[PDB]
Amino acid sequence: SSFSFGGFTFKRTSGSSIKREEEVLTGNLQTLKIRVHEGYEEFTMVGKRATAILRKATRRLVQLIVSGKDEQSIAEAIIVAMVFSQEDCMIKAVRGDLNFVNRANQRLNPMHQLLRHFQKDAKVLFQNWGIEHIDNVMGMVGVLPDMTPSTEMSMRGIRVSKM
Ligand SMILES: CN1CN([C@@H]2O[C@H](COP(=O)(O)OP(=O)(O)OP(=O)(O)O)[C@@H](O)[C@H]2O)c2nc(N)[nH]c(=O)c21
Ligand SMILES: O=C1c2ccc(S(=O)(=O)O)cc2C(=O)c2ccc(S(=O)(=O)O)cc21
Ligand SMILES: O=C1c2ccc(S(=O)(=O)O)cc2C(=O)c2ccc(S(=O)(=O)O)cc21
Repeated sequence: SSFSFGGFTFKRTSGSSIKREEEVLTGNLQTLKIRVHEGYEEFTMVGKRATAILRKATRRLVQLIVSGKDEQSIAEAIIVAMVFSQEDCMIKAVRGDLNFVNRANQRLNPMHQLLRHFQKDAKVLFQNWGIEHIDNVMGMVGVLPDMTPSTEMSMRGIRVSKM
């Protein structure tokens, strides 16, 4: 399967899923209804400024390896992937209310609301995702919550690759 989300063409390379409508609670205890894809899947994300390779289990990002033009372009893809993954820590990183009433937001489903929320500011999302020690595996660097490259540590599951 092939589809678009957040400016990225996703192509499924492995795995399969069944979709199911589900409720989640934000960090502000707001209920959002999202369509959850159940099953382990692997995708290539093709964007105009970044490309990535995404592994996900149900509502869990397992791994993201991102290549791109620069910090912003690569963060853009990291944010898209984190939202797409539908992980609870991404949803718990929403600390205030999401506005479904105002006219400019009527086009947006909860998934696109979340995306927009993290595009405006990814700080809380990145801080609360979690961190891990990494290996010196080559071409690949870790990236810290402030998007600084690291050879020791990285946001959980996330690697930045050289072009
Ligand atoms: C989390 N997602 C989302 N997604 C696909 O990404 C596209 C983006 O749409 P979406 O806004 O998440 O949901 P969608 O089903 O289209 O609309 P809605 O739920 O508002 O009725 C859709 O084609 C959707 O099927 C996915 N596709 C696969 N294969 N696996 C997944 O985990 C996911
Ligand atoms: O808070 C929401 C809301 C929450 C979740 C979804 S859903 O995720 O599309 O099911 C959708 C919505 C809404 O569409 C909506 C419309 C009107 C109000 S109200 O004016 O605060 O009563 C709240 C909301
Ligand atoms: O094997 C790779 C490698 C393979 C594929 C890509 S890709 O272009 O992103 O697919 C990228 C890469 C790399 O960026 C890279 C960097 C450094 C080494 S090293 O000389 O063994 O240190 C190997 C590699």
